[PDB]
Amino acid sequence: ATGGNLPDVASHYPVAYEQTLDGTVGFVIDEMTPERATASVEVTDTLRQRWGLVHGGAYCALAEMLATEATVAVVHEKGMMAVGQSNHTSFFRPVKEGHVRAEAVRIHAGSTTWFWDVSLRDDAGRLCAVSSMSIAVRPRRD
Amino acid sequence: GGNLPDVASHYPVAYEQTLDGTVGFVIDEMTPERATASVEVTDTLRQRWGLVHGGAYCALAEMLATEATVAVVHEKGMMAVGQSNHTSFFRPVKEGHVRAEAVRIHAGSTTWFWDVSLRDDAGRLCAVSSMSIAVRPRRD
Amino acid sequence: ATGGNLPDVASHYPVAYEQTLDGTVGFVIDEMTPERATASVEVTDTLRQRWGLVHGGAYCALAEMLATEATVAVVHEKGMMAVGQSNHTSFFRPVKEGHVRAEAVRIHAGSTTWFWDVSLRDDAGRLCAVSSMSIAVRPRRD
Amino acid sequence: GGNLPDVASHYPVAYEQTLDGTVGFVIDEMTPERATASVEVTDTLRQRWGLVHGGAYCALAEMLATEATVAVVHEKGMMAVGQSNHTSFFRPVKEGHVRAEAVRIHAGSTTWFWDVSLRDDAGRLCAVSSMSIAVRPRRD
Ligand SMILES: CC(C)(COP(=O)(O)OP(=O)(O)OC[C@H]1O[C@@H](n2cnc3c(N)ncnc32)[C@H](O)[C@@H]1OP(=O)(O)O)[C@@H](O)C(=O)NCCC(=O)NCCS
Ligand SMILES: CC(C)(COP(=O)(O)OP(=O)(O)OC[C@H]1O[C@@H](n2cnc3c(N)ncnc32)[C@H](O)[C@@H]1OP(=O)(O)O)[C@@H](O)C(=O)NCCC(=O)NCCS
Ligand SMILES: CC(C)(COP(=O)(O)OP(=O)(O)OC[C@H]1O[C@@H](n2cnc3c(N)ncnc32)[C@H](O)[C@@H]1OP(=O)(O)O)[C@@H](O)C(=O)NCCC(=O)NCCS
Ligand SMILES: CC(C)(COP(=O)(O)OP(=O)(O)OC[C@H]1O[C@@H](n2cnc3c(N)ncnc32)[C@H](O)[C@@H]1OP(=O)(O)O)[C@@H](O)C(=O)NCCC(=O)NCCS
Repeated sequence: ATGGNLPDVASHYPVAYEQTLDGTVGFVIDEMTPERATASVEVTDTLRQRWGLVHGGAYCALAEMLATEATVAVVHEKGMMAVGQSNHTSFFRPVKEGHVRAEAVRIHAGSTTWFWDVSLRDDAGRLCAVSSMSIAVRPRRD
Repeated sequence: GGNLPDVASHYPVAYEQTLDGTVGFVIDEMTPERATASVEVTDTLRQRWGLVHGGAYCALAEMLATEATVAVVHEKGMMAVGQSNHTSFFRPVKEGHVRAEAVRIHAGSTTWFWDVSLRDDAGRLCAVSSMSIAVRPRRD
Repeated sequence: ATGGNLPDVASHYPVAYEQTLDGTVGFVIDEMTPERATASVEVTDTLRQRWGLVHGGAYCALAEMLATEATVAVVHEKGMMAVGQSNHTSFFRPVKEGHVRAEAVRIHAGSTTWFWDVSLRDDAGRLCAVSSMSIAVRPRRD
Repeated sequence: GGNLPDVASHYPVAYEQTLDGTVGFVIDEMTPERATASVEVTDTLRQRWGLVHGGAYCALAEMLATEATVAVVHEKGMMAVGQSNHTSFFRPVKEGHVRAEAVRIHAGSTTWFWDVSLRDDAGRLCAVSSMSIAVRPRRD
């Protein structure tokens, strides 16, 4: 993938970017390293709930994809697969418009689990939400 | 629309435009202590790898738990928003449906807590979410 | 062990009950099955914080030991080891005195992780706290 | 005693009797945005298997995050208590010490959030705890 700028670790993918939830809501990966990665999204109605605010699930999802793909970037080539195992997001301040910018910092890279701390900020740079992401790492069945 | 609680005359975002309406979440039952919702698995719900996005489960539970709280407190001059969402993934979903069930466990003055269960078409437990909802007096 | 009524899965243990944190604070396992287990403790100062209430960590620990030992009861004999991997405890109502009674219900038993929902109640039966416990299961290095 | 914040003239439980004093927790630094504490590993801190009890890490973070909040809000007529404690375990501790560092990430009117890091004598990250503290007006 390179539409959302997801790590290109494979020749083909089951689902194309524009068709996934990520593509649908417009998540885009910016920087991506083994210990740190970034992504953002422009707020539109698609990202909000009926009350006009960025949906709680929006932050969870951004954090989810980011931490997970960040792990994938390293282990895919190592014959492993990585999937979110636990996602704990806490909401500090709501976002009504602009963007949401996420920064994932790796804190632990075990053999079966990697852990990332994700920060989600608004356009003013305020900390609106955080997510503790736990990623299971395993060998691809395929 | 998604059958969310009708508590106000106007909503800033129409269902079909919201994240919920975009992925297709629908509320089935709704009582003060328990609520259910579901969605058909489509690609809008998946990640590039073909599985239901972890964030989808998160979003389902979030809306369900929050909306079930709103259903009660709105009429009381209060607002409800998610404050914490902890989702744990036990088994992946490739296709079909995702069904959630929210069971209220605590209803405090400032916080409501709900245990949400997300099952696949076989009835298997695919994920869980502990939803913590902040309850506060509505702002003018 | 049988002092705190922990599962006797081994001939010997590195640390004796009365000397562990559990023995020290007085945790006692009541019922114990593959899908469900119970334990309680009598509140004393040892369980409280300076302000007179049951220490937040007290609930976390009870839940921790219970879920973990409950898993141990099944897999030890299977050559695995089990350790807490994640413990998420939420506090609803404080306890000043009496007991804390915990009930762990198994919700997921995977090959690498088991998950238990723990309820912690007071003497009136009120729900004072809950803990989501995630237990890693692995083969004993030894 | 454990060097907890001296904010009141009387405390219902003396340090040495509390859970904290029993296992040996001690506050080292304390500022509004950051605090540290530590404990010597002894058997009172371990489980039957010889490792530091998961609950010990939980307890350390709990007290640290809560007490660092109290340090500020008490004098303001408020009370602080843990509302959520999520501890994740990365590497076990058999002996030595456990050192915690709490970094304040959010300070709201009703909720303060702290990221706590628990390291072993080698400085390795053994566990983390996300502490959510409820802040409320003190009761008469
Ligand atoms: C995280 C996880 C791998 C942990 O493994 P576990 O707790 O020990 O559970 P199990 O290993 O017993 O297997 C549970 C299911 O996980 C999936 N799974 C496990 N290992 C897998 C692997 N190496 N490759 C693909 N799928 C795998 C399987 O569908 C499996 O069921 P089955 O093999 O009996 O058909 C597993 O719980 C899981 O896949 N949860 C789903 C994660 C998810 O859906 N996040 C959102 C999508 S990325
Ligand atoms: C965090 C908390 C204050 C949130 O309040 P809430 O969810 O809105 O719930 P409520 O305000 O309805 O009150 C629930 C109970 O919390 C306690 N509580 C709430 N606000 C309080 C305050 N300002 N002062 C003292 N106790 C308070 C009371 O015991 C109350 O029961 P009561 O109203 O019958 O006296 C509450 O859930 C709580 O106290 N949980 C226990 C915290 C704990 O034990 N942490 C470990 C020890 S610090
Ligand atoms: C949960 C856990 C096993 C997951 O494994 P992981 O994330 O993939 O990390 P790793 O497997 O790379 O190994 C991390 C450390 O775990 C311990 N560990 C892992 N597998 C183990 C096993 N089968 N037996 C004993 N210890 C083991 C080791 O001390 C290891 O370090 P080392 O082998 O390099 O000396 C691991 O993170 C852990 O043990 N955390 C500590 C759990 C804890 O202390 N809870 C409280 C005490 S019960
Ligand atoms: C949960 C929450 C209300 C707790 O309040 P808190 O921790 O004590 O923080 P504060 O009261 O100091 O306020 C922080 C921000 O929350 C919002 N907020 C707090 N109370 C509010 C209320 N009664 N009505 C509307 N917004 C409120 C405001 O945007 C506020 O910023 P402001 O005071 O400059 O206007 C707050 O952290 C929050 O709103 N988090 C975002 C919730 C969210 O986005 N969930 C997903 C969408 S529902």
